[PDB]
Amino acid sequence: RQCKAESNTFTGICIAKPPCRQACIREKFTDGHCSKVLRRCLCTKRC
Amino acid sequence: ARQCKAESNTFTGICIAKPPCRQACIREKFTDGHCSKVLRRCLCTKRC
Ligand SMILES: [Cl-]
Repeated sequence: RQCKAESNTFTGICIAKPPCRQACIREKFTDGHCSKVLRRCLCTKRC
Repeated sequence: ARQCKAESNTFTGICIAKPPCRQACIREKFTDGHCSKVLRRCLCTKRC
């Protein structure tokens, strides 16, 4: 399934998706997106 | 370790107390499950 983990490297509030995604790519995930409410950066990968 | 989270595929209704979410999540072959703190979703957890 699609598994998520908060990014270990992304700092600040998650406004834009692209920075979050880039952080998540750098830590071997497939994507990254901002979370629903708290605007955390979630990295996603098939699991 | 690197905990990964995925919303339960079988848990229905809102998630308040851990045990039923944890049961469904183990039943989906995850390691554990817990209620999310804002949206009260049942999130399954496994090492990823
Ligand atoms: Cl249930």
